[PDB]
Amino acid sequence: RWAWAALLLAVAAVLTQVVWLWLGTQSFVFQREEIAQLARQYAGLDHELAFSRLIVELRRLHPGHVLPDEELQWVFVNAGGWMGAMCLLHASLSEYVLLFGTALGSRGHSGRYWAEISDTIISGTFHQWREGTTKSEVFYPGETVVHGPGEATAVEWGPNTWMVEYGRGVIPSTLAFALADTVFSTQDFLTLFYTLRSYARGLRLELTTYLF
Amino acid sequence: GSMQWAVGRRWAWAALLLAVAAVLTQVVWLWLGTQSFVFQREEIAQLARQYAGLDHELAFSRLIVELRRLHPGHVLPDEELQWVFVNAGGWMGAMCLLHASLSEYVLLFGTALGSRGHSGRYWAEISDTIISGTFHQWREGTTKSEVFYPGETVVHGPGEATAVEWGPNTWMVEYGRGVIPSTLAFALADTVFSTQDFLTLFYTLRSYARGLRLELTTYLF
Amino acid sequence: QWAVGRRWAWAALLLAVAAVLTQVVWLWLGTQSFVFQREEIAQLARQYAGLDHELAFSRLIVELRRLHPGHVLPDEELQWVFVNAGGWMGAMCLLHASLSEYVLLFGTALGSRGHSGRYWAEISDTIISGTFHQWREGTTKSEVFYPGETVVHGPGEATAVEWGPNTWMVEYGRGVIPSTLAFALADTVFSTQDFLTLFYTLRSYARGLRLELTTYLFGQ
Ligand SMILES: O=C(CCCN1CCC(O)(c2ccc(Cl)cc2)CC1)c1ccc(F)cc1
Ligand SMILES: O=C(CCCN1CCC(O)(c2ccc(Cl)cc2)CC1)c1ccc(F)cc1
Ligand SMILES: O=C(CCCN1CCC(O)(c2ccc(Cl)cc2)CC1)c1ccc(F)cc1
Repeated sequence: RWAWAALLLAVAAVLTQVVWLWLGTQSFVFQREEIAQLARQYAGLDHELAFSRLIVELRRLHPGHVLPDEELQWVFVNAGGWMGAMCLLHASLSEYVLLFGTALGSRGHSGRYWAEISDTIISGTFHQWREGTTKSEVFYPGETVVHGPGEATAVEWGPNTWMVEYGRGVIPSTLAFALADTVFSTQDFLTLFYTLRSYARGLRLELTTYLF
Repeated sequence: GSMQWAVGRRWAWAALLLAVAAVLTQVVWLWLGTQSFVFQREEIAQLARQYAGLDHELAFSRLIVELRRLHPGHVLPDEELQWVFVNAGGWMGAMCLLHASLSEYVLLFGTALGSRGHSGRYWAEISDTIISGTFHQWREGTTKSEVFYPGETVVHGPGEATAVEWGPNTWMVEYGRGVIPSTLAFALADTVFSTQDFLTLFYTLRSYARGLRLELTTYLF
Repeated sequence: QWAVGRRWAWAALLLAVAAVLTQVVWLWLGTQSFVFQREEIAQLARQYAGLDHELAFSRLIVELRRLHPGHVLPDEELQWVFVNAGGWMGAMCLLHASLSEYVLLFGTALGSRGHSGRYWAEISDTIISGTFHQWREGTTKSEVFYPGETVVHGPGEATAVEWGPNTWMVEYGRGVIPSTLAFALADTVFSTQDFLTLFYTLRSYARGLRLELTTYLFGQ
């Protein structure tokens, strides 16, 4: 039975080599500049119509990578002491696209992610206070603010602020932050389930499109 | 030779046991049909809408007086009235509990600084009648918010979730019907995981205990 | 010579340990010394309020190092680190920290609101710039504080605090400092999950403790 462990580790090594080669040779569906430009073109419109136009355009530019209307749902998000709402359009293990915002405004922690985030503002204001600094910057509709991996900032969204977000990195690690206040502050298990279901629907779509 | 009108005593005993079993299992159900709420659903709102024109101090005092006059033995006395902090859903305010049962509660809530956060999903229906200030509500699934001013009442259905914002110096009365302990579970989340203010935990639990003691001593006398 | 009961000598040793512990606690309270006076940090920081908060912080650090050498962290150990607690978020820079005392620069460029925290310690805060809204427990009114003023937070008191944009202050705290650090990391653990900030805060406290120990044993 000593060779059974050798066979198990051999199969495991070949499988891990497959996984490594696949993770290495994977391309990305979206480009940061693509999402940024699509969101900047629609910043002048009201956020409802801008969301609609951007979703239609994303669907026509990358078919099979945008959730259908039957699976689009606004879901609240409580994290880092702030509260907003998001609608997920695309979600994989390495990429995500969503619409985020708040009609009341909010303030809190940006989150320390293993990913690169890009928020292009459709309406409102985005105040960012970078770590180690004593001043804050402000971003207005049409501008794009980037969150590098391992960075943490303080964030402040003014009333009626809405943006398009494109994240790229270790996506399953970000759920730990985005659901922290849902577990320990709001105890909103229904919203937790809705978020997990949106993520799973995005994964399902990506898998079926990759398999055809 | 047995008369067809007689009844065996053991069968009669067992049949009376079955009869009391059925009668008890039937009248236990009617307890959920004879449910009596101490306050009407819109009574608290129509009561507080009258004192909205005054400052919150005098308004609270006169409303407490009138509520004691209307429902004697159902409002906590001046000895047990206490302002305690409430940290929940990422917002912070203060409450003063006037009535508390396992299915109903009434309190004076508000904030002198303003706050924002998550309303919470309760197994209960909440009603907030504004005495002073502003109340901003952002319902789930929408991308817009509504504002409520003194005199108006905001109704929060069971299972609903909204984002909320209280401006500076907002004060309201509040009435709630449903599983009150489940809502107390939410009202103490940030007190445990954010503020660590165990004295506030003790204060809120003591207010609830005083309300329950008053509701039980009124039922017995 | 005679014997003592199994419960007799037990209660006798209980009383002996009680006497020893009580008199030792009293002896420790008698020998308690504080590096900074109760109103020293506030008086010193009020002199720099109104200036640019950067210039004020630099001059205050220089002055504190001049007045108490060996009790202020060196430049290579000063670091701005975020703090998330009671629903509010800001940034701190620790200048002095032991088991009984601490001195820091606190503030936020965005403003925040939350729970002050209930401590076993007396905490004074002298505003360098910005605004400080306070709401005391049991009241329905709030008091505003402007630069130059000092807000005192007594042991066991709990208030609702609000900092306006670009609010910066100097803070001196005296009491059970570990119990205040416990509150200082609540949201960092259960809300932000920023383990790097947790490490930074604990490392700053450890550096303050190390400096205090070295100066106590070797005299700065
Ligand atoms: O919703 C999220 C979490 C992103 C929050 N999202 C990132 C950080 C943010 O706070 C930010 C701060 C500073 C900067 Cl510079 C840029 C972005 C904006 C909001 C999510 C995560 C996983 C998932 F499957 C679905 C949704
Ligand atoms: O703390 C509470 C619950 C009331 C919170 N109180 C109601 C919900 C609230 O979040 C709300 C938001 C929006 C709307 Cl529309 C209505 C109500 C505002 C604060 C409590 C009170 C007494 C008790 F024994 C146990 C718990
Ligand atoms: O404990 C802390 C974090 C200070 C937060 N610090 C708490 C009190 C504060 O929140 C406050 C509230 C109300 C009032 Cl009135 C005044 C001050 C201000 C900020 C610490 C930091 C470094 C260290 F090495 C040891 C301990």
